[PDB]
Amino acid sequence: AKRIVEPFRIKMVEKIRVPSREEREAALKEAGYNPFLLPSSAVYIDLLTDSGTNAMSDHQWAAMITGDEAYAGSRNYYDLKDKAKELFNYDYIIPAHQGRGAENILFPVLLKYKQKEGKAKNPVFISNFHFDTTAAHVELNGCKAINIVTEKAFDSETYDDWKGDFDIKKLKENIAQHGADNIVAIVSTVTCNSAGGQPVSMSNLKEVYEIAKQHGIFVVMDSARFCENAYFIKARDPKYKNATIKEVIFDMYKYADALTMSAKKDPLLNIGGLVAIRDNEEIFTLARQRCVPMEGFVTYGGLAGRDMAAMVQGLEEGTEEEYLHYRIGQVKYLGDRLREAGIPIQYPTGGHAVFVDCKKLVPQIPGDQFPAQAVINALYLESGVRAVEIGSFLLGRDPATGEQKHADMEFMRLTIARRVYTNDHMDYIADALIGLKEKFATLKGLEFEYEPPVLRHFTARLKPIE
Amino acid sequence: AKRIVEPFRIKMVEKIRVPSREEREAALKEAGYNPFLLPSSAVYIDLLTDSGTNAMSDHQWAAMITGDEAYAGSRNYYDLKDKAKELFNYDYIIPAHQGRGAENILFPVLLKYKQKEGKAKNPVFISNFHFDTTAAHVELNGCKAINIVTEKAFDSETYDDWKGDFDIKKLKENIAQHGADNIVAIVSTVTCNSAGGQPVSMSNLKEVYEIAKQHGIFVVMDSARFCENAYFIKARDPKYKNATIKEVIFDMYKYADALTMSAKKDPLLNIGGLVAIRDNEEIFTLARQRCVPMEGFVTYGGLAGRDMAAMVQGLEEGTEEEYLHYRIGQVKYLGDRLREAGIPIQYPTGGHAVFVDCKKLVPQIPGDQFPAQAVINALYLESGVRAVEIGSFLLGRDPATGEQKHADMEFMRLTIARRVYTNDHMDYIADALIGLKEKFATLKGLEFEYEPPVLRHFTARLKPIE
Amino acid sequence: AKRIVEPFRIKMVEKIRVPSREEREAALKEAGYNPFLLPSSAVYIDLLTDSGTNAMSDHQWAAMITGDEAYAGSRNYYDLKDKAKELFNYDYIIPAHQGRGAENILFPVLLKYKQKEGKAKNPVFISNFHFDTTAAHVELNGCKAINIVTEKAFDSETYDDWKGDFDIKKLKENIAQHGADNIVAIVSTVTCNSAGGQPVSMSNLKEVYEIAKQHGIFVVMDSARFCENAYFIKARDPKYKNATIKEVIFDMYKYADALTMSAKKDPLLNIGGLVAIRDNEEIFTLARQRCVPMEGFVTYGGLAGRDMAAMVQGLEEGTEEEYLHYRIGQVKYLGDRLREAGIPIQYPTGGHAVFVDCKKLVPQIPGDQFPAQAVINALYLESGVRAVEIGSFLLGRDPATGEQKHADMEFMRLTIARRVYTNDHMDYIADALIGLKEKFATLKGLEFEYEPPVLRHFTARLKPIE
Amino acid sequence: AKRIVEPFRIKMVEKIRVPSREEREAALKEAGYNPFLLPSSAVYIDLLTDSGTNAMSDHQWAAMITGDEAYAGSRNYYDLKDKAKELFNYDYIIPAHQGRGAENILFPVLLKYKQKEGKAKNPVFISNFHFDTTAAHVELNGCKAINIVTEKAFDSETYDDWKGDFDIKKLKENIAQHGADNIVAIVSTVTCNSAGGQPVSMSNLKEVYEIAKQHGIFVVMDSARFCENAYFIKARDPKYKNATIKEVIFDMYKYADALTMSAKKDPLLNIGGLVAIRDNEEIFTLARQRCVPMEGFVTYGGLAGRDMAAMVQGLEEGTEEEYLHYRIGQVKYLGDRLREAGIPIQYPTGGHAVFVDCKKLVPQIPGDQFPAQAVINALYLESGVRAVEIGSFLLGRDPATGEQKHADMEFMRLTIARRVYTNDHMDYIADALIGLKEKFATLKGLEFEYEPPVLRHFTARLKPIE
Ligand SMILES: CC1=C(O)/C(=C\N=C(/C[C@@]2(O)C(=O)Nc3ccccc32)C(=O)O)C(COP(=O)(O)O)=CN1
Ligand SMILES: CC1=C(O)/C(=C\N=C(/C[C@@]2(O)C(=O)Nc3ccccc32)C(=O)O)C(COP(=O)(O)O)=CN1
Ligand SMILES: CC1=C(O)/C(=C\N=C(/C[C@@]2(O)C(=O)Nc3ccccc32)C(=O)O)C(COP(=O)(O)O)=CN1
Ligand SMILES: CC1=C(O)/C(=C\N=C(/C[C@@]2(O)C(=O)Nc3ccccc32)C(=O)O)C(COP(=O)(O)O)=CN1
Ligand SMILES: [K+]
Ligand SMILES: [K+]
Ligand SMILES: [K+]
Ligand SMILES: [K+]
Repeated sequence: AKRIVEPFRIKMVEKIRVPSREEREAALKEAGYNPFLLPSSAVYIDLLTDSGTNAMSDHQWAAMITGDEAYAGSRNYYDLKDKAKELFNYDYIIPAHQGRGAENILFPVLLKYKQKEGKAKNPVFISNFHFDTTAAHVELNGCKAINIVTEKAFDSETYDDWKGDFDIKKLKENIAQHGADNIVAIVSTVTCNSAGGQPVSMSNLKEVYEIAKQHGIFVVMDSARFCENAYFIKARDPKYKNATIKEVIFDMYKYADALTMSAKKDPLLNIGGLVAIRDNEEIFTLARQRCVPMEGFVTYGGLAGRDMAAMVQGLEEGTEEEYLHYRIGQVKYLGDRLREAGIPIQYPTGGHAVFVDCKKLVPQIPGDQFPAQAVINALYLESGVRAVEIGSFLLGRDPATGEQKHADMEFMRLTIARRVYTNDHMDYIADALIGLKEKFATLKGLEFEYEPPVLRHFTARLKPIE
Repeated sequence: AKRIVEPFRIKMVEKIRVPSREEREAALKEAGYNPFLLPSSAVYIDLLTDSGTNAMSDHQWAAMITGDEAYAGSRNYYDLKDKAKELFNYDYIIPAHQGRGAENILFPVLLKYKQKEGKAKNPVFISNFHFDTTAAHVELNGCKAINIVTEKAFDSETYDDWKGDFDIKKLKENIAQHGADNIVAIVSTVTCNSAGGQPVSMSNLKEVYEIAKQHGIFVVMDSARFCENAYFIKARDPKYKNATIKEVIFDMYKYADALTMSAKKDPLLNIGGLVAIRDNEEIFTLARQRCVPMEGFVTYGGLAGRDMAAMVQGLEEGTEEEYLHYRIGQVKYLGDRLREAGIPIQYPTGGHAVFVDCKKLVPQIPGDQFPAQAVINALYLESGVRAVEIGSFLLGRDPATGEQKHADMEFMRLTIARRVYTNDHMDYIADALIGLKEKFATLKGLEFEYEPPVLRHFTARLKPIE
Repeated sequence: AKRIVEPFRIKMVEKIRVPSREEREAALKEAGYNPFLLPSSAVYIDLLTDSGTNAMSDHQWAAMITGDEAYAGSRNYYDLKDKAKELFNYDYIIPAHQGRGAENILFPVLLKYKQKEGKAKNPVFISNFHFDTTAAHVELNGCKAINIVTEKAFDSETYDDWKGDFDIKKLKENIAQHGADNIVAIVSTVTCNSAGGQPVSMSNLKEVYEIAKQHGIFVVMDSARFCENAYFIKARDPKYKNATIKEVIFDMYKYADALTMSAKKDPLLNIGGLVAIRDNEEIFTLARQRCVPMEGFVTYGGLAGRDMAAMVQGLEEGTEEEYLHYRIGQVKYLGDRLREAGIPIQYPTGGHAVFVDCKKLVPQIPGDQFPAQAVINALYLESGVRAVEIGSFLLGRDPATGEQKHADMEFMRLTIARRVYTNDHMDYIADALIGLKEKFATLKGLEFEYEPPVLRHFTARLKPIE
Repeated sequence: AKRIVEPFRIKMVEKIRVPSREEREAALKEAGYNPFLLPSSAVYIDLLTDSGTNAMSDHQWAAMITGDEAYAGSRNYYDLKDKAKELFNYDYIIPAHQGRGAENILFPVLLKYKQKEGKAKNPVFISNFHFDTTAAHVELNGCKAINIVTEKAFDSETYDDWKGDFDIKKLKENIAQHGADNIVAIVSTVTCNSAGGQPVSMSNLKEVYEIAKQHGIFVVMDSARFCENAYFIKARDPKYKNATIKEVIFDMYKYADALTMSAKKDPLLNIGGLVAIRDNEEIFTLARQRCVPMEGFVTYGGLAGRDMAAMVQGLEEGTEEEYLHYRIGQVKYLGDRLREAGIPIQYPTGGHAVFVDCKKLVPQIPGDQFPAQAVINALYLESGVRAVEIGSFLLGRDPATGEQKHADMEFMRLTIARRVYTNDHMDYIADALIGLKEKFATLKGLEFEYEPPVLRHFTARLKPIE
């Protein structure tokens, strides 16, 4: 395992503490064995998400201080519009308060646009993988969320350069089965969070856009982690070995028509989202009409002006190759430390997190009893580290069936916030999980005490099966 | 006209400038003669809204700096929960990214809950007045937005203590005509923004709640400007003459079952909203379930932790009577200067803005030609001051009939942000509008070039009728 | 009295509070009848000084948080160096923690340089007027501080354009009485703080520099309030009517060899000082060697990097004419309010304060009993406003005689911080002093209880004479 | 080598870059071969000092935002006075702008206080080791700075618990040779910066103070790194095995009569100093009288109010044992890395820096040619890391004879700012120095091209002896 040095130094700190063992068992029982319902004071190292937990730079905080809080026509809206034209070559922007606000603006608009000519009678969205809020909005509007990631992603131990690729054969077959008139949009998620933060090659993005253009289908790039995807393209595609990250990004977005971005990820923010549209003014105008009731006025979209200002600076900082090398290198370090102790992970590691394969760690727990969540409650009670489940729990139920959606992967996600923790924090995380090696076969399983009908893993209360 | 000194001193300033005459004219031509589409660099003193443009305290900024950005269980969430129990005596909270986000959480939940037993086939909301995003969410869910403000609000120059009161006769008549089973909720807006920021009395709120309780109708307090309402109750109600502001607030919220609040108004913020529920845990649970896909996890709701921290501090400062006396006194000063120079305004002034009655200022322009937007565009080209219209433009159209909603009031709103402008800024505003007295009769209305189907006045472009 | 509108708006506030009469009488008795020993919590509007109490912009705060805290070679040091070459055309800078730190760097070095040549056997400094720490440092190094302001500054109610001017006749007479070999340096104080913040004309600056260069006499421009001086030269000298503020400043500093600046005044800071030398690399090197033991390393000189960062931005903002017009106009507004009620002041008012002539207000109290302090303790006890004395109390004793220095002016200084208070605060201040007209003839002098031998007026405790 | 994890996480970052070898060589040549004259833009990792380069907490920044900037009686001044009563049991404080500002306040006052009644005719100060600026102020006031560190500090490789102790025998010898009447004060530097940041035992401080009280000698605690001293006492003295850090600090300061503190070190600040006095109100009053002309008014002392607020919070954080364990453990980690590779260091490592024994590393260079400054310049050209010399160069010359002061030590100080660099930065520094093994013997010393007479090493320009 190779440690990489920060291409920065620390300017401001916040204290963390280790709760006692007795505090963690009391708090986890009060939280219904769902770590989402734990207070942050009961958590030591928080690995629940990399969304909104990143450490900003001094330049970002300065941008916030001079941010323009005007209600209409803020100076930072025009800055954000210029930055999107620079990075993606897109001509239209609509800020949003975060990623699921961006999707709530754009996806209902695309569905109504597809219905203008009586089409979308049985509407579907096709993605390499819809993450949980993305699929939830697809389903909220009466559509089906179809995931066609390459089957290589389901083989954890088997290395592959692009475990986030669309299955091209499945794309053409889904287009054939449903019909181009039923596919409201194709959503390319970069990186593929559900596959393990695994990247999509430039050729896969290029071929998906060509097949979608052949059939007149709209393509949306889910751009939460597009810089980490761009970094992997430069690292693994020989064509881009000598290109800059901004050149990789600029070629990526030639293969989409619009983007929904959670700026709480690669732009290194605590809050923020973005819609951008390449050149379709009619879809832009319709998306603006929905932004107003749902998010806010079209030049702030539910964000304070200081946050747009921080987004303009974060969009720049998130593309710096030397930061990307350290960030993804750090995730790789935690992964190599866990692999060297024989703990199975999605190999190679992605950009933002290490995903532990809990199918292999605890095969006595059937997927419907959430094996990964068993390892999570175990890791927390042992160490004070809080992680999240990316498996049957998060996947929830089929809105049409009512039964469990089939899980091909049962991951425990060690999500790493950007510029927040050091490799010494990583050593605590790795050593903590490694210490449970003689206790995995003892882990039990979980059953619902209260289950929400949508996005159940966020607030469901669980009961141990013992 | 009585000037009231600031109960604070300035700690940080932000530069503003007067753009030239030819810059403003080109800008308004560029903005489709809609001030909303102007850039802030074309605006000198910005009176477009009191929402999100407030100036925070050093204590608020300090609270942001120690804000807890944790994804789940933020320390500042529990502070906000405690704060809402202190102010309102309400047991459950859900943060939202702003007011319309909070309405999107609760209003669809109340509609579904009311229909749980096959009832509410013709669902309606009843309010003294729904503001535009409030009525928009009522109508986006397929309900009718009924407004029954007191007739005394329609008599601008005639003083009345409570121009935001419900029409108790129209309330009982509407419960009879529609049936309690079709009334999803009664929404008490404090202060009544549409009537001119005019207050609702305690006994009016008390009687509406008791009427609703008799028929089992859920009551929501739209609480954007609830402190300004509490101040007026203390000033004008002899029952609360010797009571604290917080004692008045505690009583107000005995006459509701929940609130939706835009924290960008009286809590002195640049972003933020809040849902609070008194004691119905079932409504709270369903509202949580809708918060996750639309806004964020239930302990931040689309806000950074720093913004929840500011809200806890802002909720305290906004109740300070010394600040409230100065704030509402600054609004009263601006209106008195105009009223003394013969300019018709909603008398008495509201808490957050002076409302110039343009029907009596420009009688030549019919209501359907938006008489107040003529006065606003005239004021802007003259002084670099940008105002907003509250009349037929903002009312929009009846969604079922598709035609202009009848406007009883044609206001130009000079909206004053909290703790941002001095009384010398107020003198600049007043002198500008006074200098246009010889040109009012020459102004003409404006027709539509581009009209959105919902919330038109935000992005619509206008053609001045020559 | 004419109110001038702020060329900015408020971005952050700080709460102020009126202490009860009981709190003020107890506090002033506890403070030894010296308001300097009062706590800030016992003060309402603080008019003690305009030094270090100014409100910064959002740009200054933004500069601070990206400030470079490096011990040596901070990026902001070079920004500060370039700024002084832009503004003053000076080629060397040495930061200092504030004004008296800058004098301590340069004045002892000026004395040693003159002595290295066998001169300064009976050394003296000559100024239009040394302020108290300036005069104290000259005296601390064994020199006499001679003040030769124009006698027109002693006729307070008689208008004059340049009540800070040197007396060219006294300058020539002192050069002949002492000899150029005894004059260590001439210090030009702009604006002349002791004369009432009154300006020095360009031609007066030009004549003094030419007289000194004739005799090989080093000229230091004491520059705490150089921007306010530049404003008065543009306002009152026909040669500079169409010049910019920076063109006026650039000419001002052709008439000095160096400057000592308290940046806590016109550069709008809460801390900070500056030494800048025109082209004498020898004086620079000697001053660097004294900076190290007394202030810090030569590239920060007792300032954090963030404060040097705020100085680069504040230096620019301090020169802006629209700001200088409002600030100086606010001082005049307070003066005209007091004048219109018959209160005698140094007329015209200076750039940073209104100086109430207590020699004309309480003639029953002899100057040796500090009549201005009598008016001050009375104003504070009546209203919570804290002012400061500028007369025999501040003048102190002559080091040679040990007796009271002859005072030609007894002033109560109502010192106004920049961008902190509004004209409504000015109204409260004026109304408070006006309310004392009947009690002036009954006020009583003060006697020393404890008297420091240097700068007594800061920490001395006084007894009201019975 | 044992890595200790941070008891905090990163909240804000500042970018750092590695300059090209081309830039570095030009930068050092431009800087007269003195790294002090390097711009920070030519430095990668800056180990020049731990003074004022630390990283503050979010609580410290929040304290700055609400700092009270009042000129007299700032709320933060009283919080500081209370904090010093809490920590040290001292009744009087005077804030100072940094460490040498505190020395300039107190050392002249101690000299004049001792010279009452015509004694102290040959004044001396005695310390375990006066640091450079401390000895400079002793000598600037015409005194001798006698340094009597224990002989065990001169054996770098041989471990000792208390290498900063006073040589008690030499203290008694110097009291007899000079007489108790000529000793102005004994200065107890904790930790002993010159000995390598090495601690002073509690029994050493006790016996020094008791000996001083027998002779009526005043004792000043130089307190820049007093928390790091307090940690070592608890780590190494069995009597304080179960004591809190605050109990150790409270005991340490029973053995002084006053302190001079550079709050730029253990209080975790970027600027700030402090004088505190146990109970001598006469010294307090005399020291205040000097504070006013030299630093500023007594309640701020050349600091902004925000900086006093940060000091109140830093004085608490700097005592936290869990932070001290990490901080000193990190310095120890860098030392072990060097020691394991054969690099001679002062063993054991002290609190704030690794001191490399260059008397053993480059034996071919004599002390007159500054061997450590050749290793420093070589390390900078090799890697971009900037360190500082603590040997013959910093030692300077004897004021009485004018020749090089005899140096027992030739240290290259790798100085570690607090909470700024991760252990992966420590690895970079380590490998960079280890890679210079085959070049040490090849280096040669330096000679003066420009030498200042006071504190020469800050601004001297050197020439490499070829
Ligand atoms: C690819 C994509 C996302 O990964 C994505 C957000 N992912 C998150 C944040 C999140 O709350 C979530 O949504 N699900 C989930 C599951 C477990 C923990 C935390 C979370 C994440 O931690 O992986 C969004 C939504 O953006 P948004 O949060 O700004 O509204 C859209 N697209
Ligand atoms: C009583 C109530 C509100 O007054 C209210 C908001 N009022 C606003 C903000 C607003 O954008 C708007 O909505 N319409 C409108 C019309 C003209 C200018 C600006 C605006 C206002 O300035 O008048 C909300 C929604 O809150 P939200 O903005 O945080 O989402 C809910 N209830
Ligand atoms: C022309 C000039 C100055 O006016 C000046 C400072 N003036 C001050 C600040 C001051 O503390 C003071 O010194 N005396 C005094 C008397 C009453 C109240 C407050 C004060 C002021 O309020 O007028 C300096 C010193 O600079 P410094 O404060 O940064 O050290 C040098 N030159
Ligand atoms: C024990 C003690 C100190 O160590 C101490 C300061 N030490 C510093 C800062 C310093 O500039 C220095 O003075 N010499 C020196 C030598 C090399 C690099 C940097 C420096 C340090 O990095 O070691 C002070 C003075 O305090 P001050 O800096 O706030 O004025 C007093 N006592
Ligand atoms: K967050
Ligand atoms: K805003
Ligand atoms: K200050
Ligand atoms: K610093």
